Amino acid sequence: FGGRRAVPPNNSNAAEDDLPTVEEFLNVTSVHLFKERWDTNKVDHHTDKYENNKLIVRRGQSFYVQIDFSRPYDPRRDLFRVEYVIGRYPQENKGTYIPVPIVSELQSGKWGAKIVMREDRSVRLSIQSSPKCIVGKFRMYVAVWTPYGVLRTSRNPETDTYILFNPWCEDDAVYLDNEKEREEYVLNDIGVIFYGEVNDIKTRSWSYGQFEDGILDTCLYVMDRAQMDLSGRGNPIKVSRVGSAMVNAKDDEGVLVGSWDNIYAYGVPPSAWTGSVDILLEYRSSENPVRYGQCWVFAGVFNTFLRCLGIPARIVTNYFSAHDNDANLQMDIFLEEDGNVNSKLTKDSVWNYHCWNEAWMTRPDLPVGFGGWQAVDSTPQENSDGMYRCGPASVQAIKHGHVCFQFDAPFVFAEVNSDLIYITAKKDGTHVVENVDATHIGKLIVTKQIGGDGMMDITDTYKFQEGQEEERLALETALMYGAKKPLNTEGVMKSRSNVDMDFEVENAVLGKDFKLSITFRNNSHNRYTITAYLSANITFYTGVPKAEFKKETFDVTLEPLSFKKEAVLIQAGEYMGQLLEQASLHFFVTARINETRDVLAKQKSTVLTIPEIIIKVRGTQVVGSDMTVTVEFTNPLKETLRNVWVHLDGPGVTRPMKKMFREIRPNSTVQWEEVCRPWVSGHRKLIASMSSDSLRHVYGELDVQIQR
Amino acid sequence: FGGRRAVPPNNSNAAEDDLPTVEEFLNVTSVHLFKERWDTNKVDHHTDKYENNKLIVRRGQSFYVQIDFSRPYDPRRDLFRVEYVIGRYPQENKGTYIPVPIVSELQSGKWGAKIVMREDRSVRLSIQSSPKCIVGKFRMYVAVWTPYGVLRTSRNPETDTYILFNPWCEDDAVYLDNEKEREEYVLNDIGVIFYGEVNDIKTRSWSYGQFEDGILDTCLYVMDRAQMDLSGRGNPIKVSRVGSAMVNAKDDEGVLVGSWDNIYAYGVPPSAWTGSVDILLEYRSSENPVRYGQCWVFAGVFNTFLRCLGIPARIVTNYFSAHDNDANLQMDIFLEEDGNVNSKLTKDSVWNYHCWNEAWMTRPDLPVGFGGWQAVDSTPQENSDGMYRCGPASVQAIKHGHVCFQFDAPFVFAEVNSDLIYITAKKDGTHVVENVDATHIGKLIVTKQIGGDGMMDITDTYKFQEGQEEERLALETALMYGAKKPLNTEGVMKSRSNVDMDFEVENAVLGKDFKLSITFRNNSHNRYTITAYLSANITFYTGVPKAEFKKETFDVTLEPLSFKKEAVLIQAGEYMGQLLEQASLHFFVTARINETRDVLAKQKSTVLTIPEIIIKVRGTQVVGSDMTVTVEFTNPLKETLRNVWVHLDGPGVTRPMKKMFREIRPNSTVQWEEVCRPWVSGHRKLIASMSSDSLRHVYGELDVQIQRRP
Repeated sequence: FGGRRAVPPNNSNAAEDDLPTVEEFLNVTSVHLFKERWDTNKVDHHTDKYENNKLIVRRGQSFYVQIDFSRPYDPRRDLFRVEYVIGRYPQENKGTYIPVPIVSELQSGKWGAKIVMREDRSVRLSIQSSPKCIVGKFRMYVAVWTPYGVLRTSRNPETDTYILFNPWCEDDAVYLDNEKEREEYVLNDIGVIFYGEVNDIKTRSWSYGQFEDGILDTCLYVMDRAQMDLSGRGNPIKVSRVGSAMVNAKDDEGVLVGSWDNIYAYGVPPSAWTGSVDILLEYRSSENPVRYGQCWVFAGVFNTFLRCLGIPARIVTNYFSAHDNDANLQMDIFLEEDGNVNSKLTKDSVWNYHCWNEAWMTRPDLPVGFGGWQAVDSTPQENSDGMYRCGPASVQAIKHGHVCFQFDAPFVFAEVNSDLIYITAKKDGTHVVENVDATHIGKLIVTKQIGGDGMMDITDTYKFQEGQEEERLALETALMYGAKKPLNTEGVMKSRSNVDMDFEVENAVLGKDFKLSITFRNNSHNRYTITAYLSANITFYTGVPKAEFKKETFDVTLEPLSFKKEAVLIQAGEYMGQLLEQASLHFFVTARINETRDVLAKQKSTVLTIPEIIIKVRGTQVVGSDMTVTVEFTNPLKETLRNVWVHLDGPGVTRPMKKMFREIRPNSTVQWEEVCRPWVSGHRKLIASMSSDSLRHVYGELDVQIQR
Repeated sequence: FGGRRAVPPNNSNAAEDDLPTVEEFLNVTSVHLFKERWDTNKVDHHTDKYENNKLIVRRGQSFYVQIDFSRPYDPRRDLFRVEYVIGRYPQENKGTYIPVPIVSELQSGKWGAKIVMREDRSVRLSIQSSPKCIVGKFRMYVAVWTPYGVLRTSRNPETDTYILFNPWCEDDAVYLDNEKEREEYVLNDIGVIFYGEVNDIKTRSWSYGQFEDGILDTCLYVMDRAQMDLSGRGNPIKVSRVGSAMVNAKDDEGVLVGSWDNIYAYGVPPSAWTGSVDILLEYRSSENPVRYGQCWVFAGVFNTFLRCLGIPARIVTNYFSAHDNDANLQMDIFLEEDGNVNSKLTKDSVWNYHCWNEAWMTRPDLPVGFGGWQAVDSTPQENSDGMYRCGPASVQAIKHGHVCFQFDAPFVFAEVNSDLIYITAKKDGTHVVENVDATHIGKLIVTKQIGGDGMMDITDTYKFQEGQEEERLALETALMYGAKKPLNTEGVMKSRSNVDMDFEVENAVLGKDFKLSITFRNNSHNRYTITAYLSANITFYTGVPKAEFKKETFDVTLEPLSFKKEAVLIQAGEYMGQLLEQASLHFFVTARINETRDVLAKQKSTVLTIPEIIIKVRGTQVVGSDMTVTVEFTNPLKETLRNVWVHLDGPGVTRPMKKMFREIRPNSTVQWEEVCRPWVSGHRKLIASMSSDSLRHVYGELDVQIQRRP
């Protein structure tokens, strides 16, 4: 029936059919998967770290199982085979129903088994899985082909077996050829998210926690909620392409609700989150989108999803990101007739930093050469389909402008290759392009280094160094495939009468004043008069201004070779009042060389140094033994913070925790003593954060070393 | 009455027409090029080492010049421009006539001279060349505008200016972004060529000598000989493409005439050469192809040509090399039914090693992603054009199998990716495919390291690791574009009943004996019988055999789970009698599994270790001072060597020299002392070679540090 299709879609790893026990000789008393987390199997499969009771193993690699019989296995007349099935509608044709046959010799990526030793009643087999196997939780049944009918085992929940990707197996589409890379990109459950701005790069630890109790199952849960076809779950392109779309909630849909309002009335403010665990568990339990996440939060969660299933993944930060670009390689900045920054239209904003992920895999859907790191960005933005995550887009294709190859490459290409165009919004409704900035746009792309907590400059992966031939070509190539530069930048724009002008912003602290030094370097043998303008705005990290806080203006003169340094002083009581969550200010320093009428423009942004939370541990750093932990946060502002949430986190040390303090008087210090009883050995981190209805985006971490 | 085209073709850099001296009174008195080898132009341009009087500069980078006039330059009403010309038929629109406009600012990308200092009568200019400028020797003039026409300087050879490629300039196609690479790949005039065979890698020094007196000019003559269009000489692609085709003399036209017969009667044996200088110089003087070279020699000479012009280049040795393929990805080995190697037609051999060049350049003719190193092989072979050099083929396209992108890619692809196919030529005229060896060809690809004389493995730039997924798809895309697998290994080869046969081989020196150990190992729980055969040939380094010095047979019995090792001693008496120039030896060890009918084939090659020449310097190692050199050669044979020639070279230390010895008694020792007076200091190197009739391909090198003259 259902003229649509013979058997209904097999899309729930949770739905299960029960295979018939009896459609005759030999019957299995017991099956012995050599589970145990210190045992050969999990260990050799690099799955020993999952807090999981069932056997977890990796596709394309063998494992041992011992089947116990009612009487010696007799190789002459006795015949049996293992079965692996998934979904409510297996179909051997589709990979959901898999019969492992007892064979002589195991060969290249082909399901198979070998009696590796047989004794009184027990055969120890070495079963191998196919490197293209589907990823999920399978059911195992041992069948015996009696001449009358096949009689198989019963539904035994204790034999459920998970099969994950295997970055270690050379035939797996997700194979990382380096061990160091595999520990970092797959095995590490802690990571670092780089934020702030290029000149003042800040960092913060995040608990990926892929091995934490219940994550594996919820990742499977995610795909089910996505009705993801089971035969697709063994393909990296689709897992990631589908997973990435569930991360951000489209009303009731995905995992996290996005929010960039400095309030966060009904959820946990994005800045609060210490890791993924907290979020995924809440999702599963609630079966509803978690309240409030933002760009680096979406990447943190998605990175858990990839590393848990076994796909090599990493979080990347782009400095000065052209998100919401619609494939335009030009961001507009509108100027006033005189030269001041116009604000009627200057709605487009660059992000101080933007976080997206990179997943490792091959691309057999593309020419050979585009495999490796694929950029996937769960933070939606309009693409060909309409406001969705973007990618996988091959980084290597991004780099050379082959934006015609799939998964939204152009929208991820324009994020790191746009030109700033400064235009004059004249009177007669006309516009004139003054100057163009081709270098602000994707200054630094960074990711946590394999070594430890340092940053790693991966900029050259997405782009070539400026002025070199290829760079001009890559850009001109992307333009052939749909990327657009609408404002013809006719010919040249400026010359600056070779008047140079920069300006450093002394990185201050919350509440402190700081100076903003402006600099003109007259390189010519002439005298020029300049009317430079200063516009300082309070902005969200996305670059959306909340209000302009200081708008000074300078007449300055540069005689032939007159290098003249002008200086402003930003006053604490001036910004302190309207500051937003990340404490970033943005400045616009435009200018007009009155002689030639060369508008000069530069902009930068700065973040106010908010200070660390202090975590200190007293006690015995030994697994299974109490350890006391102290989080100490000192209210830096001279104002009282109210309803202060402090969060302690640490994979292997504690389940994420929260506590509240009604208030914290100005300049006061609070203390939180919490005992943790670890279960993981080695290098671990405690992670902390603080959020109050006033200030937030404060963190702290400590690397403790534990043993047994 | 010249209807083909209006202006004849401008194809010689050596030809010059004369520019009219007339068609106001600011006449130039003289011109000052700051072209002393210590001066700032040659030094800032990295052309300080170049035994050349004239100014040598590089595209896209400014250099200082100074003109003196008869009466002070008045900017308000004086007009003049420096002009640079090439060939007998210059033309502005064809970039062979360059009127340098006196700008007020150096425009990035175009020609323009900026006035730097003006101090009375003299104007000191800062001239800037276009990074896409034609490479060659231009003529310089100063034109002074006059209401009644144009006033121009006379022909002045003193001012002839050379413009070359610029690896240091970012707008240049030839731009290498790492200083140390620019050093190795461009300024280094000494190089090492790797040879022998995969697991006994021999090395020898080769003198590129790109800076020696006269080479630069010889390079320009190579292009004139080819009648290469001047407008095209600023193109690394066209340059290497045209340059490469002149190395192998296709009858009269060309630098070298290759010969591989081991006799080399009427010329110089290819193993005697010490570097390129000797060859290129012999070529211009005679104006005819130089007698005898083989692949590594072709690669050496062409390396000089490249580096000397300014295009980064390096020599690459490929290990088991499938030359002369026809874009075919399979190599035929013909068995008998017994298992013996049939030589009825098993005419295709894999070269022990093959040398080719790599030029660093951009590939604006292909999609972005194909710039970098491009292989160019001046050893002809049949491509779509018909028995020519192959390349430039981009090494990324190759590693990726994107072999549809220009400059003979499938042919270079196949040199490094062939499969060995063992086929049985059944007596009824039928053939069976027994075994297929996918990992023999292109085992290792090496090149001299950036640091010093070491070896660097560049294997993974040509291929992905044999075994992974990306390695398969590459191969399959190669098949989508012209590479072919004639035979179809029809789902079979499999594990030949689980019997691993292998054979290690030691390696002695000429005159010594050695032995082989064939190790058959039964990995199954069964008794097995095997009939093995050993074919032991004497080969030319290109695999071409001259004779089978030994033929064996064994019958073995492999009990369940066991090992077995047949050892065989090669008496130095069989091979010594008929060894070839490079002391190469090849072994085939085939073997049939009686019960399963499974065929096990394995082949390896061996070069015999030859004792080196010893070089000894004595005296003061200083620029200008005399230095005594000693070449000591020990005839490792038991016959009297007749007509022995010893060669000495060392760019910057000596012009290459050769000396003869009518004969040399058994095991004896012969020595030569030649005094040398270096003119270049720092780390130098002497290189020597010996060739006789009976023996050749023996070398020697010595690094020396010449301190400077106070």
